[PDB]
Amino acid sequence: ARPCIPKSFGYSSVVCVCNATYCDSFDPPALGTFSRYESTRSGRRMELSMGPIQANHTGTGLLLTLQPEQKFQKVKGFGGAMTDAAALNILALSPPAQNLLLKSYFSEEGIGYNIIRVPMASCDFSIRTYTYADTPDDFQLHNFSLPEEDTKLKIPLIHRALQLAQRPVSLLASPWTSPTWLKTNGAVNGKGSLKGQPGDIYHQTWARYFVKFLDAYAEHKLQFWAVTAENEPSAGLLSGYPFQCLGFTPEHQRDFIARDLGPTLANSTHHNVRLLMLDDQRLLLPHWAKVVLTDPEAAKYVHGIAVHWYLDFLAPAKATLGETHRLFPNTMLFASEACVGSEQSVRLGSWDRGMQYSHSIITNLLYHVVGWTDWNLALNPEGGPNWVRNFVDSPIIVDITKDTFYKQPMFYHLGHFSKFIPEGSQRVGLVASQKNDLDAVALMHPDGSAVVVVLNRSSKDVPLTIKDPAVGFLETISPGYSIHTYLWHRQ
Amino acid sequence: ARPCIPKSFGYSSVVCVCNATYCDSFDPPTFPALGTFSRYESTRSGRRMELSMGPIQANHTGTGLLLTLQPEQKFQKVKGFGGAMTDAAALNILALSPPAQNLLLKSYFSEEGIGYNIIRVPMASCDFSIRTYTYADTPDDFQLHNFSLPEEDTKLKIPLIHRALQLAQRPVSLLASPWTSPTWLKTNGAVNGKGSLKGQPGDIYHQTWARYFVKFLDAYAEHKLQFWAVTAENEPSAGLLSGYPFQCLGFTPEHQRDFIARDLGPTLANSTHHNVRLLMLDDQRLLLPHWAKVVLTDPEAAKYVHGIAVHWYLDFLAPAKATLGETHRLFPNTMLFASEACVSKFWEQSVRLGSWDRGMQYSHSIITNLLYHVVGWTDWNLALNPEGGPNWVRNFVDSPIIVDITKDTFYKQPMFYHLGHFSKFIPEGSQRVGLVASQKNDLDAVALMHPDGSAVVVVLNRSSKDVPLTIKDPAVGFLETISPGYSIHTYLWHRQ
Ligand SMILES: *[C@@H]1O[C@H](CO)[C@@H](O[C@@H]2O[C@H](CO)[C@@H](O)[C@H](O)[C@H]2NC(C)=O)[C@H](O)[C@H]1NC(C)=O
Ligand SMILES: *[C@@H]1O[C@H](CO)[C@@H](O[C@@H]2O[C@H](CO)[C@@H](O)[C@H](O)[C@H]2NC(C)=O)[C@H](O)[C@H]1NC(C)=O
Ligand SMILES: *[C@@H]1O[C@H](CO)[C@@H](O)[C@H](O)[C@H]1NC(C)=O
Repeated sequence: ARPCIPKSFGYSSVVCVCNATYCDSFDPPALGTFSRYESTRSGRRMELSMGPIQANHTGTGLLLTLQPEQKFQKVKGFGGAMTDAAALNILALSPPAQNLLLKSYFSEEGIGYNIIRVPMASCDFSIRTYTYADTPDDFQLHNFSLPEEDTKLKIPLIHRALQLAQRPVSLLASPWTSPTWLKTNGAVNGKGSLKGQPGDIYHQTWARYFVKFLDAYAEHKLQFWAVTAENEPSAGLLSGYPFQCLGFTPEHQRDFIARDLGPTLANSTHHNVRLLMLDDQRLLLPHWAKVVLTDPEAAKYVHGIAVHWYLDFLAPAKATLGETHRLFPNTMLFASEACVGSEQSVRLGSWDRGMQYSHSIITNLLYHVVGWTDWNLALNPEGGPNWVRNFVDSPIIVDITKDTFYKQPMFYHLGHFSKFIPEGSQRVGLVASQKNDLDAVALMHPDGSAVVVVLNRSSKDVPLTIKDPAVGFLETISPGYSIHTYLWHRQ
Repeated sequence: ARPCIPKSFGYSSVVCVCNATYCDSFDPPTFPALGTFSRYESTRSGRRMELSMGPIQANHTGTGLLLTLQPEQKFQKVKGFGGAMTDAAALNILALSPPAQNLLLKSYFSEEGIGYNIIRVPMASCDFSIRTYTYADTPDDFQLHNFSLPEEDTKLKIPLIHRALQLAQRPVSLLASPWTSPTWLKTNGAVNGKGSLKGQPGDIYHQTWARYFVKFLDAYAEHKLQFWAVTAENEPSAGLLSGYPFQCLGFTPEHQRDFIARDLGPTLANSTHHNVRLLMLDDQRLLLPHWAKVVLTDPEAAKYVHGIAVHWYLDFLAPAKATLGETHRLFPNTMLFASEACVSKFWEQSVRLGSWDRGMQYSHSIITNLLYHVVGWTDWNLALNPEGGPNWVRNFVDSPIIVDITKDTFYKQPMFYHLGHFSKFIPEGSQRVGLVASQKNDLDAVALMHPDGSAVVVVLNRSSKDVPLTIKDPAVGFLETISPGYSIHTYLWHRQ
């Protein structure tokens, strides 16, 4: 319906400028033809074109063959995090600009997000340290309450996101810190774990804190798909950890889930809510999964393993995600947090940072991961606000003085997956005819249709063909530093 | 022997204070009779290589962890231990008064210090420089008629290297690594950023770069300095990254393979410096074993590669077994060497004076290296100022010695003593041997045998709890000891 209005900030590519009255959007083929969406460094943003599916092919050029019978994981979804910082920045825009921001992420005319991660009280992307139960030694949680950050910022924006979304949206909840009076160190940050031992008053109180949070969100007519056991439990084992954390060893996590959180959640009105373990760097795999899941008192309560990554780094996937799947094939892997920046926090129009997102989503999908969740939905041009100045990049940058927001390349690299891979999509095989500089992945929608995403991280154009046995050959080019999503009918 | 004079700066342990007239030192070590051992102890509480002796007895009183020497299980031979004579380290050492300079160099290189026998020497400028020179900055000089050493070499590095070799009883091995070529050999025409050599292996750019290594070896030879080895390029992967902030030169594994086969190997072999070894990679271990597969499976490259150099910085991204272990399995006659064994959590300063944690990180990494076939370690900067400098970009790292120019003093960090628990007591030619733990335990430990057959065992306790310990030598008996919380021990004994 409306195209990108580009702006340069002097980096490798352009942002798309939106305001109170204008934002780029889509308005949404027949058997024998394919659809192709293209985004390029040079400035194209999800441009739609169609080609013919050709019955024959000849050449010594690169070929990718769909293996429609080699089935892997089914996709849960894509989304990002409604942090205090994200909600603050969105609600500082004028109401119509807010509506266009939420539409970009959550409407069929935008990129189809069906995941929202919600912090349980404060994190580094907050303007203060609070928990829901700051009255010291309140073991019965009689002073448990949602502050304005939930009731005036996060909850209303979540309601507006679900209203714009036609797809059902899944809410994921993760705590950073407990109340300080439940912690060995009496602080929201630093090295510190729950007081006492699993099964005791501290552990049972913390488990009930999860049920109170779910009760309070339900009073506001929101229901959760899943909670994590703790955000980055490894962090609160580190002396001087600068922001909100709660330390667990894998053994403590195991014992906490087995003795306290599993049973407490199971006996509650919120028993359908799933529990995810780890919620931390994938380098902790497979050891953390072995400790927790080889104990059936804990394993009967764990639905999945949540993984984090910092996209400037490259670590092996098979050794971590691969081995974990092999040991625990019925325990879904789910990517719950990723980001880039700290090099400058915000790099408006950075094409490299877009390639980091799509490269990471393809790696993840090739090694059994069912979903992929961005960090902050929106930040300011500084990459905040953040009470410890731990500034990072975000796919959407809000410029409050201009009532303007910028959609970065990261937004479009995300969208090339989230818009075209609905919940239920199943990854299928795709074999390269020769070594190549392309990342690619193929999935089939519930209805039967095909989606393939191709990223070229080289500067060279790569001619290639995609073979699907049931229809023929898709003849195409991958321009250097391009990302394409291909769609086609099969029956 | 003069003891440590301790000073606290508010961190977990103390530094040892040295100045123009006083530095802590040892007597020459002295092996007791069969039936007796020597133990050197350093603790977070403040002990700094304190010597005691005790019995190895035929009766086993201990009921806890037993570590059994297995001298017939033989692994790698050690090349040695050292650090880097960067521009920053030379400037820091030389801003002390001469007598203080001599005590700093003795700390590292004398038999009364910690017996370093390797120095890494940058080929012109790096981040630990106060400017961005190469040895051939005049462009279009393909025969390098204008190659020359600046002040940094002729006035700072070379005299300090001469003085280190004069202090050491041990023969010292020199290792050289370039960061960038002259910018007129580069695709990007800059010292940093995304930039490889112009053109392709075999061509005049690649021949000129290979000739630069010989010109460098020739120039140091004129100053009566010879090299054990050079690396093919410092962190070749850096130069493939957009915006890489300091001196680099990009090679893919394939370009490194072809540069070695066509240019660097043949040029070194056809020179008077043909005895100098060549190490490949000089980069993060997460790049193994792939980098080794690409280079070493081409016989025209492999004939010229003596070893694989690895850097510690991003060790947290890939485990030792999958990288060092797999590389040894696939290429068991190509030695592994740690060429840049350095540190800093984003929320901490570059320099923490008296950090026990940073010391434990060094000894923990040396033990893991030794258990995965590594033969040698070069630390980074030999000395830095209290800001972690000078560095023309950014101070991300600490150093075992911190120089306070304004007080003519220097500070020996915990790192210095954690290194020394190895470097002092494991001479060149020492061989790692078996050491079997009787049960699961929290200690890190390694056993080696000296050339003369005497035993050395290092035990690190990164836990807060004291651990009762017996060590068994089948030829001698039982050593009853304790590994105190936050301690490191080196044990030495004759076996006959
Ligand atoms: C919001 O952005 C839109 C699109 O860039 C602006 O609409 C443009 O207005 C300019 C005036 O300089 C015209 O040149 C264009 O013809 C308009 N384009 C479209 C598609 O309408 C709008 O002016 C911006 N709003 C504010 C308040 O600055
Ligand atoms: C270097 O430090 C040493 C030891 O810290 C100094 O020696 C001490 O000096 C005081 C006088 O201020 C004497 O009372 C002590 O007996 C000395 N200690 C020892 C162990 O000798 C030394 O003077 C300093 N050198 C310089 C040149 O300042
Ligand atoms: C805790 O709850 C009591 C009443 O149940 C209330 O009067 C008091 O103000 C509360 N404390 C805080 C800090 O809100």
